[PDB]
Amino acid sequence: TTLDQSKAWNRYRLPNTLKPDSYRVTLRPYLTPNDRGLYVFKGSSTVRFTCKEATDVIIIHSKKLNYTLSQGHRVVLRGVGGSQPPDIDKTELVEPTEYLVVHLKGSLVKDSQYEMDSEFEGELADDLAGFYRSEYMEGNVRKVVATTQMQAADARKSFPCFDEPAMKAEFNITLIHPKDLTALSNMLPKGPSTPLPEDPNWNVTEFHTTPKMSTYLLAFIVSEFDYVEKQASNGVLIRIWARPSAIAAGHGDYALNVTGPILNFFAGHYDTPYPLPKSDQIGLPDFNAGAMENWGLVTYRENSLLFDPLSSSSSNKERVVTVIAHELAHQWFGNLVTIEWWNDLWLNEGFASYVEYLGADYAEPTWNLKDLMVLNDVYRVMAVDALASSHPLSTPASEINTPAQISELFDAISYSKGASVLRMLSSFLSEDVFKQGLASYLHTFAYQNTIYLNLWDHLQEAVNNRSIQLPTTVRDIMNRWTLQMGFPVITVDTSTGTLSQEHFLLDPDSNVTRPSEFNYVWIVPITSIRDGRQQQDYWLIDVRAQNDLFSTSGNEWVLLNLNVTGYYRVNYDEENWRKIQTQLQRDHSAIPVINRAQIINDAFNLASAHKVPVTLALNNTLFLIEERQYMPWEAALSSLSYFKLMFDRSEVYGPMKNYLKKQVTPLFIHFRNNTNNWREIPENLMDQYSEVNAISTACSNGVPECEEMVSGLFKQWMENPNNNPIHPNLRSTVYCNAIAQGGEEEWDFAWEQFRNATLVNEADKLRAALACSKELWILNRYLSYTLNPDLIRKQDATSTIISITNNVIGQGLVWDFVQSNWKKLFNDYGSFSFSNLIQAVTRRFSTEYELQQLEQFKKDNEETGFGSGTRALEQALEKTKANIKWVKENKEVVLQWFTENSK
Ligand SMILES: *[C@@H]1O[C@H](CO)[C@@H](O[C@@H]2O[C@H](CO)[C@@H](O[C@@H]3O[C@H](CO[C@@H]4O[C@H](CO)[C@@H](O)[C@H](O)[C@@H]4O)[C@@H](O)[C@H](O[C@@H]4O[C@H](CO)[C@@H](O)[C@H](O)[C@@H]4O)[C@@H]3O)[C@H](O)[C@H]2NC(C)=O)[C@H](O)[C@H]1NC(C)=O
Ligand SMILES: *[C@@H]1O[C@H](CO)[C@@H](O[C@@H]2O[C@H](CO)[C@@H](O[C@@H]3O[C@H](CO[C@@H]4O[C@H](CO)[C@@H](O)[C@H](O)[C@@H]4O)[C@@H](O)[C@H](O)[C@@H]3O)[C@H](O)[C@H]2NC(C)=O)[C@H](O)[C@H]1NC(C)=O
Ligand SMILES: *[C@H]1O[C@H](CO)[C@@H](O[C@@H]2O[C@H](CO)[C@@H](O[C@@H]3O[C@H](CO[C@@H]4O[C@H](CO)[C@@H](O)[C@H](O)[C@@H]4O)[C@@H](O)[C@H](O)[C@@H]3O)[C@H](O)[C@H]2NC(C)=O)[C@H](O)[C@H]1NC(C)=O
Ligand SMILES: *[C@@H]1O[C@H](CO)[C@@H](O[C@@H]2O[C@H](CO)[C@@H](O[C@@H]3O[C@H](CO)[C@@H](O)[C@H](O)[C@@H]3O)[C@H](O)[C@H]2NC(C)=O)[C@H](O)[C@H]1NC(C)=O
Ligand SMILES: *[C@@H]1O[C@H](CO)[C@@H](O[C@@H]2O[C@H](CO)[C@@H](O)[C@H](O)[C@H]2NC(C)=O)[C@H](O)[C@H]1NC(C)=O
Ligand SMILES: *[C@@H]1O[C@H](CO)[C@@H](O[C@@H]2O[C@H](CO)[C@@H](O)[C@H](O)[C@H]2NC(C)=O)[C@H](O)[C@H]1NC(C)=O
Ligand SMILES: *[C@@H]1O[C@H](CO)[C@@H](O)[C@H](O)[C@H]1NC(C)=O
Ligand SMILES: *[C@@H]1O[C@H](CO)[C@@H](O)[C@H](O)[C@H]1NC(C)=O
Ligand SMILES: [Zn+2]
Repeated sequence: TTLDQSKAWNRYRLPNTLKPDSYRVTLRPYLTPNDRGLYVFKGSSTVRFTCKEATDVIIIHSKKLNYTLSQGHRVVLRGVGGSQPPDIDKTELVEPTEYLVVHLKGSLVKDSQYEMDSEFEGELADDLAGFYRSEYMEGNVRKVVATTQMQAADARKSFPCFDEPAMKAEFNITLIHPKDLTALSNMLPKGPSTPLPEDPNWNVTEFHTTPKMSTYLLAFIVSEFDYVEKQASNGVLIRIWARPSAIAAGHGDYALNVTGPILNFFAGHYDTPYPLPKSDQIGLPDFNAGAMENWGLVTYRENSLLFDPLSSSSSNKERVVTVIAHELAHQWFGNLVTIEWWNDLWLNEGFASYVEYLGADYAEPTWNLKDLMVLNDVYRVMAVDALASSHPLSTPASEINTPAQISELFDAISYSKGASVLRMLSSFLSEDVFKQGLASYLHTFAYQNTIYLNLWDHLQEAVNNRSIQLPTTVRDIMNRWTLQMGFPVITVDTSTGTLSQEHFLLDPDSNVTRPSEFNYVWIVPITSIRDGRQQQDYWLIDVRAQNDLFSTSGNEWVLLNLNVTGYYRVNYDEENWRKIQTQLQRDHSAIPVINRAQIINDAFNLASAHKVPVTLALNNTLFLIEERQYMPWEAALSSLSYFKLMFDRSEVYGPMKNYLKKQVTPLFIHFRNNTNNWREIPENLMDQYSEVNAISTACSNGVPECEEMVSGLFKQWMENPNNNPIHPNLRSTVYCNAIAQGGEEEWDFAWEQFRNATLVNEADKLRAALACSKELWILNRYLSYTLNPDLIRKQDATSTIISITNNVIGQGLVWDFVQSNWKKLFNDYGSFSFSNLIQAVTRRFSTEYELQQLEQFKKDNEETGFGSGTRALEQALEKTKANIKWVKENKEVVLQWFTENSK
């Protein structure tokens, strides 16, 4: 499986002998099939490169490209500035390393430039890689758009190139396309699209030269899309593309309104202007990758770019602002200054995942979006990073070579832990000094490439220049958070005022085998409060220490990690927990809203880790009966979802629902009178989210008044279908519960609304809600639909199946389905997420019978692998073993607790 490593063309990393300067690329997509039923694109290119060290071979990336021979060879070599290229000996293609290899009869000379001409063609496949095709239905008409996805190593699939991020170059892009179609790229066209002289049916669009940039950020799109535009004061043209009908109705308007302000924010937050003449953002009906930050032409999944104020919810709105903010952040951080190699992906994706909140907050200052990062990124990644199977943020460059190894880095660790760690960094340094660090870093390395130590250097300079006191260097502090996996749990003893830290692990029976330089002790910044008042900062530099900041006497209490800015969990002594609970009972508002969620989330997590009694966590939810903020409720609901997954098929679920029924009812009554009987929605975003959770928790836990009103609204809709009386914020929870309470009539109505849907946001809500039927035959019939591309789009297959197994009645149904035709499923679905299916179907597993079924599932499907889901299967087995143990230990205690507190 390994080729001769002594040969440069058998090594995954490019050699350092040749460095490109300028490319010219002409592409011509054919949007109709040929004789072999293949969509093909024709291409021609020229790469001008500099010989940095004398070499007798040209090694360049090439993937699935078929070359037209010219002058006897795959390629033609020319000189520039009087250089004399050697004759070509022969060319070959090396598939594993994805190289075009041009062997020369002599050596290129050092410092001299050369040009290589190539003429080729490739498949315009339905594969979402390189230059590919995307198909959607515009009514009964089948539309085809040629578009691109280069990240991380697929630029080489559209034209031959030195396809590594630090091989920056300039690109002259020309698109040959049908007459009535718009061509788009990174830069603006040099002029109006002109007819191809050989065939007026085609047009030629030549784009201006790009600045120095990485191949993975290139973009070519040919479509019949329309646009809304808006020109900013500083000259930057802002355009937004989508299907003509979607833009005609104004669904691109909101994205347009926020793009300007977001670009303005980043211009100031970075202290460098927007480096491009324009900003294109395009919404594609099909785009599994979510969004790609191509420089000047950012591609989005349609349902994340388009917005309809008459049917899209606030979450839909929040989705748009935050995603746009993320990708636009890359237009400086990532595109202007690019990573040296893929092992530093966490710095790029982590930074954008963090500042997406800052940008979006600028566009919508009334929302307080920044507060949501703790739930969305911090606690999300903490579930995965608290496992023995996690990995450090940073990876040695030499360990990331193959395309598969690169793809594995695009995970929750890189994004969410990357964001969390950087937010913590911007916290213990002043944000102002963090900004100052950013500014110099950007200016210094513009149009170039960096490793993460470069950013550390510039931040360190800002620290010295601003005279910010730290326990040690920025480098040494951050090493604790990048070189080793996981995060600490800080246990506080408020009697002695001593702090203690250790590697936090969700599984009490975990087996960490990955060694660490520091042996899992961190240098950690501690912000804290006492009786609502914030104290002086502290630095924990050892396993254990003492300070009077964490000592208490009498009725006073303390709390660590203000607003959860630090990437760690906190535990307290029994005495301190009691005072905090008493504070929550007396006046919970005295504790920051984020920290109220912390108290709950940490407690439930520490409970699973055998660090607090499970009854403690449950006690930390008692105050929720008078809690009206969204965040603390959401945190408890998220943690109790595990309890639901463990107990919703047992005797425990009864008292559990009765408890949640007791806690949420006053909140439900409140919103009922607050919104004046659901006539209005709150003006504050959090309150809007809070109301939705209240209604959602009320109905699923059996409060009568909620059940009556959701089915009442839905029947009212069934009578006025073209006049949906249900506010968008409430649609998912109302559709679902009404479908659950009703039967065939409701389901068929919802199904027809889904089939006729012209708004993707609405169709997504219907798809999920349809899985809420309590009729087994209906769910069974729905299951058969999920594999039919005419009924359910393949990109929505897994999620629709997943939504079905979320239903208790669908659990055994889907699990039987997975066991029955896995062999047919692994063959006849590509990009079907077996990983998510395996995880979703095994979440409920808590018995020895389920484990043995899963153990047999693995054995029965040995010779036919599990592919991308192979890893999820091993984690499901370990999780199942953990669940069996947890259930047998907490079943009695939890049943008793829910019973006592349901009265
Ligand atoms: C991708 O696209 C870029 C941008 O268009 C191309 O770069 C251009 O390439 C042109 C063709 O070689 C260049 O034209 C030449 O410019 C020479 C002057 O060079 C200076 O360039 C700097 C900027 O780098 C300016 O500040 C100076 O003011 C000058 O413009 C001329 O001397 C040269 O002379 C011509 O030679 C031709 C040869 O046939 C004669 O026919 C003609 O009569 C005339 O004597 C010529 O005009 C151009 O400078 C250059 N533009 C820039 C800004 O770099 C890349 O070549 C493209 N890449 C690929 C691989 O195709
Ligand atoms: C650049 O060159 C590469 C390498 O040659 C091309 O890749 C090749 O693509 C073809 C599809 O056109 C693959 O062919 C196979 O097709 C069968 C199914 O179709 C079959 O058609 C033949 C007649 O040609 C019949 O005799 C058979 O009964 C059958 O109907 C399918 O079973 C295979 O899975 C495969 O798709 C071929 O495998 C593939 N070659 C390699 C080695 O990758 C590529 O198309 C070309 N690019 C362009 C732009 O044409
Ligand atoms: C969170 O921590 C625990 C969670 O359970 C709570 O402790 C509970 O506090 C109440 C306070 O009223 C205790 O009630 C007491 O119970 C005794 C009798 O003991 C009982 O005996 C029967 C058998 O006869 C057992 O089945 C019970 O388990 C219990 O041992 C009775 O005289 C009074 O009702 C007395 O108040 C309750 O026992 C206790 N739960 C436990 C430990 O089982 C705690 O309050 C809560 N903290 C909060 C509210 O924030
Ligand atoms: C995208 O941004 C545009 C531009 O701001 C928004 O359009 C504008 O929306 C406002 C608020 O509804 C409208 O204000 C109105 O002004 C009139 C006076 O002209 C006043 O009588 C009304 O009471 C109201 O306040 C304004 O007409 C409108 N401007 C344009 C260009 O039509 C739009 O709302 C934004 N779109 C989205 C979905 O965010
Ligand atoms: C492709 O080229 C043709 C010919 O230049 C363009 O057709 C012109 O389009 C403009 C704007 O719509 C019309 O006002 C002219 O009458 C057309 N010129 C003719 C008839 O020769 C066409 O616009 C180009 N396609 C694109 C991408 O717009
Ligand atoms: C902790 O986070 C809270 C938000 O959960 C912050 O409270 C906001 O602070 C900003 C400062 O500009 C005010 O404009 C907002 O009105 C506050 N929101 C609310 C609803 O209180 C708070 O600043 C943070 N505390 C610290 C010091 O870290
Ligand atoms: C940086 O700090 C130094 C003093 O430490 C001083 O020159 C001035 O305050 C700042 N200006 C720069 C960038 O030198
Ligand atoms: C969907 O739209 C078509 C075209 O108007 C119509 O015939 C059909 O009844 C619609 N389906 C329903 C029942 O919503
Ligand atoms: Zn990103």
